[PDB]
Amino acid sequence: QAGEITKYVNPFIGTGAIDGGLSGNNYPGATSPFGMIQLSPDTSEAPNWGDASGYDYNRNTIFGFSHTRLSGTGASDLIDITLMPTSSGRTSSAFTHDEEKARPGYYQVMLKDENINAELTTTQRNGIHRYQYPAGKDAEIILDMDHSADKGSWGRRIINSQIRILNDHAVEGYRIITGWAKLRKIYFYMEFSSPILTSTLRDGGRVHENTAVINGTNLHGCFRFGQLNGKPLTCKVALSSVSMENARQNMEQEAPHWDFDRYVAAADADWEKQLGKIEVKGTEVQKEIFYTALYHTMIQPNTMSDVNGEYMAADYTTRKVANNETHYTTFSLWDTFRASHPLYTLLEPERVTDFVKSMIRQYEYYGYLPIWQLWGQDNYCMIGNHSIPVITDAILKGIPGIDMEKAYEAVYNSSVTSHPNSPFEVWEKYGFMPENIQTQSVSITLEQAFDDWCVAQLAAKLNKDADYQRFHKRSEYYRNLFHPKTKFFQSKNDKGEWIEPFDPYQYGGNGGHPFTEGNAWQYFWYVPHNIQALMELTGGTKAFEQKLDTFFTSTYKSMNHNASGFVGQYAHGNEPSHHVAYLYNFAGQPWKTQKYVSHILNTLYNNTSSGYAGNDDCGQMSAWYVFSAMGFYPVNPADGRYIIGSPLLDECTLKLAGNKEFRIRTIRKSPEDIYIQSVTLNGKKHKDFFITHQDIMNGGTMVFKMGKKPSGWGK
Amino acid sequence: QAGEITKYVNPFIGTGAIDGGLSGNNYPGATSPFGMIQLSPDTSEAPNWGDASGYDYNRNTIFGFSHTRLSGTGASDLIDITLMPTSSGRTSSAFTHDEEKARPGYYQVMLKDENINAELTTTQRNGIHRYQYPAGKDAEIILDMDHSADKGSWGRRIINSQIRILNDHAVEGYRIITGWAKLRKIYFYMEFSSPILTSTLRDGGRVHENTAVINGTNLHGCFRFGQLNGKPLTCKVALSSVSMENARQNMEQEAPHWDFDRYVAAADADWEKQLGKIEVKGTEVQKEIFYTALYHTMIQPNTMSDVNGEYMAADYTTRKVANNETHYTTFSLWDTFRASHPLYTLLEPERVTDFVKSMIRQYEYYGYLPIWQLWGQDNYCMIGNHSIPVITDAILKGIPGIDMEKAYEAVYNSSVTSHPNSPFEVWEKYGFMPENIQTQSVSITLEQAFDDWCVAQLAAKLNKDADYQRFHKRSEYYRNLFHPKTKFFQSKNDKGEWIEPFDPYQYGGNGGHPFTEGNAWQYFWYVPHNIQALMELTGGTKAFEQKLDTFFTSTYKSMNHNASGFVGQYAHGNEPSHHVAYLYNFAGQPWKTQKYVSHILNTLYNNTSSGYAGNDDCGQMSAWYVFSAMGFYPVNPADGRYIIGSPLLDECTLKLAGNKEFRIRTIRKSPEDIYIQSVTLNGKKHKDFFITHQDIMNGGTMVFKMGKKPSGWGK
Ligand SMILES: [Ca+2]
Ligand SMILES: [Ca+2]
Repeated sequence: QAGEITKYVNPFIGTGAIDGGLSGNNYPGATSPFGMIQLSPDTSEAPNWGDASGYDYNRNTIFGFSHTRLSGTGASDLIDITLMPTSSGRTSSAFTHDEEKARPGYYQVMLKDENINAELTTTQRNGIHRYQYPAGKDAEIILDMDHSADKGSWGRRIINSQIRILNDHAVEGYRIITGWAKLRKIYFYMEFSSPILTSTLRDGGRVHENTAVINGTNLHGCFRFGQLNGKPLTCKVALSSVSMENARQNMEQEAPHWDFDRYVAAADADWEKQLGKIEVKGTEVQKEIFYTALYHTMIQPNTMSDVNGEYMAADYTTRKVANNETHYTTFSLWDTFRASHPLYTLLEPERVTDFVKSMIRQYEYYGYLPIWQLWGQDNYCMIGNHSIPVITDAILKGIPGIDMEKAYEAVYNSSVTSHPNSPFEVWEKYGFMPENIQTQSVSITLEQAFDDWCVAQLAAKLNKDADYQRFHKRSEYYRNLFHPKTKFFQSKNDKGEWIEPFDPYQYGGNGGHPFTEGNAWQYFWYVPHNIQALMELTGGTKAFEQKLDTFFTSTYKSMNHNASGFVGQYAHGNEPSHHVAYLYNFAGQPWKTQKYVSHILNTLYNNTSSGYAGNDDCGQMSAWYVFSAMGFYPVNPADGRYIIGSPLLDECTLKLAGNKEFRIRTIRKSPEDIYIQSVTLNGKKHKDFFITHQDIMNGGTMVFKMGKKPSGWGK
Repeated sequence: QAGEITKYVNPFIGTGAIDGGLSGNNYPGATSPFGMIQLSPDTSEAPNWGDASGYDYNRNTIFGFSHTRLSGTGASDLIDITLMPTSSGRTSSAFTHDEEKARPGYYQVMLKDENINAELTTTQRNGIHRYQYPAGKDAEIILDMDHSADKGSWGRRIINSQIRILNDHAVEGYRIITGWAKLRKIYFYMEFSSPILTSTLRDGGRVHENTAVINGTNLHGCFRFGQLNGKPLTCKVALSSVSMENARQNMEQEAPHWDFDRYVAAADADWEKQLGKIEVKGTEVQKEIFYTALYHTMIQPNTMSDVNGEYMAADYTTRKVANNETHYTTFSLWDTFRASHPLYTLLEPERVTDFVKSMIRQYEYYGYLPIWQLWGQDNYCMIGNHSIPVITDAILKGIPGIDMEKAYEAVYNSSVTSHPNSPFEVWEKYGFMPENIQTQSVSITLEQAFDDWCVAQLAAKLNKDADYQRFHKRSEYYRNLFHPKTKFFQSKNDKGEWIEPFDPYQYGGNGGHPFTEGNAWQYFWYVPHNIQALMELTGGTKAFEQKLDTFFTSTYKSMNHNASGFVGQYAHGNEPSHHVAYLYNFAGQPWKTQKYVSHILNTLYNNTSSGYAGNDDCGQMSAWYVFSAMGFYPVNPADGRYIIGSPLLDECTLKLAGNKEFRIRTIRKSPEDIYIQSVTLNGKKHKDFFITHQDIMNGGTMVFKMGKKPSGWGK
């Protein structure tokens, strides 16, 4: 049954916002799993934070089809190498959603101004286009090398670029550009299925007719093919971070032929194998939401090395991975360490080895592990050193092919070598970040303490007992900001005094406040490695339960743009809250976890363009759905335990390595049955409120008996 | 006799200006012939156009010793990797010229604030330092990665950089920076002869004590070695355009040992072999001026490829030359095609093969040959496509190892593929550049017509007869701007009308005027490939002679900063005039050439800091002296003829390939004997006013009979 699973993915979920609500910043264009190429229309001349992927569902004009982007980020970048079909040298066109389709590996739209049909597909490193022009009209392609994310942010400018016509069917070039990533070099090689008859190249006002090459900072091409009289024009475009030669080789290996439908079909088969890793059973809407979410987790991290292994490293030099390896980038770690990376350990252990290796390369050539990585380099966005949980998690779980001593070097040195937002001599001297020395101090203290717990766990695994003590002590530094009267984590200055005045509802931004894109209410819960300690500090399990109740019911509104989708003070759009609904289990009240998780799944996710309660954040919003719908969530994303919530779907099957399955099953009378009555794992009654990574990866079956009313299970 | 020739070089010639006069923009620090490293003190925090090499003789403060620069340019760039010795973390110091020495491959200065002695030398790709601290004082080195040319020009900013301490004796890093060259990557590897005891790294206000690495845009290091108590600190620094690994390898191969005096001695031996290629006899002052000029021609073009052959190409990718090859850059072509490159065909034919190959690489990866090349890429400074005369000249003269068909491809395509300041479809449609379509139109028309003559000559050599006609016709386009009433070359618009009003004294700049850094009086003479045509147009030899007389005696003053050193309207500081004193030969009055050449040599060159009548322009001012002092000059620098002037020196011997000499000899009673009475070449009386390249390269002897009064020779 071809398209059995892929037919459920709706790439328009998360591409817009309804009224003035919240968008995922997802894109509907074609891509391949963990690919280099995201071939998609831009509905803006210059993508910005409100439409960072390049597309907005509320818009009606397409300004070209570019080949790279981020999914669900709060800042725009990439947007490289932009083609537009036309008959009269035009650069934009109207379109309607009524004449537009999208599915895994495929996008189509009718461009209405000149009645030209556009279809897109991809391979791992190539974009394939097919354009159908009216019979009797001239066929032309415009290449725009200036089109990019907004040039008024990040000091973004094109340093240099080239367009070069090699023969009548081939064009190469490149651009070097600054932005959110400090410096990116994007090389291309392009071919046409019909010969170029005439052409024009320009750089701003400087125009050159039928000229084989141009160099500059504001380049544009127009290639004219004449009357095609019903033959569609097929275009192929390969990219590289290193060279035009590599891009050409990427095309020779992955995309040598000219059969468009064959490319489309392979892309669909590829997505069917990927999405097939979790087979689910539920309503038609739930399958659409679930498979679309699973898709969003699998469109990055992005392939960066070429088919010959070469890539631009973090010291801006050209290097090569081994034959069986792939260098990846796009690591939105402040979001993705929480759920996306745990999800990859279940579904993509072979890729996780390459992700870890890619992170370690930043250490090897830049001096510390990635904080937030984009086009092979760090941009320091957000806080923490959250490569560390990801590398730790992979090693403790036994993901194969990782050099452990080298990984520990990287992790250790990243934790003792001070760098922006990590003053480690301040850290160990005070036992916290003082707000007057390091801003975002309370968020950093909580998140960094968690990173240190991870280092400790890795030290213990390698019998490095002195290191263990050092990092274990550091992991307990959250205590130094716990205020004993108010029972919030609050900021202190270097004299050890509590900053006055303090309001736990007050949102901070990305500096000038002790919290990062949230308030003290939301950050209170961030001790994922020692919830028992946190419970004790709050005044015991009963006290901790009541504080959670206040958190989930208190509707006061002070503000920050990123935090949205509210259940009291709980904002599902920002990921400090994401683990919190699972904390009622720890308090002795699992039914409350089941209640709130079910509320969020049913109420804050949907199958319209709005889709999500905030930016998808490289699929972290989606990974939350994937996990929670299956019925468990990695509260501590480095301890290899998944905390039970409430399974949404009737059944899920995880297709694992190799010949193995983890089968999740439900006994229910209706969808109102959201409370767990009991759980069985491999025939034995299951008394804990978690399952382990080993429980899943061994293969087996887990059965949930559900009911309409709270049971008493784990109570 | 060690230092027989090197003792004559005075690196302070051209480093200053006296009253408000004119400087060469030369530098006194250490370098090697055609090297990668120019290790020299900067007397400014941020070098600008008034001190573009980094040093000014009128200054009394040193702000560090950097490792790269240009010699004699009108804009600053490079200035990379800056060390400063100190005992108390200081960044600047007073010095006096009384306690400062310099000679080929060596610089020394006493830094007076803390009484520290600095000595510098180089290899091809390494800089070697030796610092002597007072006994009883702490030894420290500051590394400054922000120090550069003025950041308010060219949009210059550091994109990213690194300092990284590898062990107690080794530091690596890099910087990526924009400027006059669009994008440069400079990687380094450094070692110390004593172990680092403590250290600090910072990025702006962010300071990290005893921390092994830092990344950012404004980086500074301080390394502390303790009390050395009389042991000098030796530092070694290698560079690369590609990687830290390559830089380290450059040090392993060229500079593995720790004997400073041995490095100094090899640098001096290397310079003695180079300067020894012309052995001269004259007064002590003339030998100082001559050998210093010869030195200035040999400090660039600069080595860019590492010892493994790797280099950054003009498409910003990493490539590799063959084993026996070297990739070079720093091609100040608008100046250097005139005399410097002709000089290299006599003295450096083996290097010229590599220069030509390096130029062709820009064509291969960027689409046309270099106009003005800097750190492996074009910056378009000035006008013309003046790689073309250089490549043409080398091929016609039979410089070996140049692929001629590939070279012709590069030359041809660079002459028909339009690009900035070369609208070739405008060129062939109008038979000139119309000022209202292309500015600097008269200068471009004259200089481009000369480039086209060169292409024609190359076409004829390869029996490409259609091409010959095309480019020969183009070479005659100077005629289309010759005004028949006024007898100047003047600007026209696209309707073919002469622009009114027109003043032949009025200087233009680099746009908005039809002349480039000069007036119509100075550009009038630029038809070096058809002086007979120019003579006819002026009204015959008598008329042409009289126009030259007016040019050399008319003292009116309107203005431009670059044009200076005046003999009437003749300005020796700018190179459009440079061939003009030799034109009296063509008019039938060689004594007048001999008079004016002798005046310029004796009056506009000197052995003080001012030194030259304008910027040295990568040794073009110096190459003029070298040629003219020997007694001939390449008026047409692609026809292989050297036009006779007046020999200044008693004797010169050119030491050629191999076992061959060209011996130039004079019969004279005193230095007042400046007029040529007769000339002998290989025993036969020499009736022409030129000698050929073959006459010189075959070896032989040329004798000038001189006298106090004009003779009648060639009259
Ligand atoms: Ca978010
Ligand atoms: Ca000049």
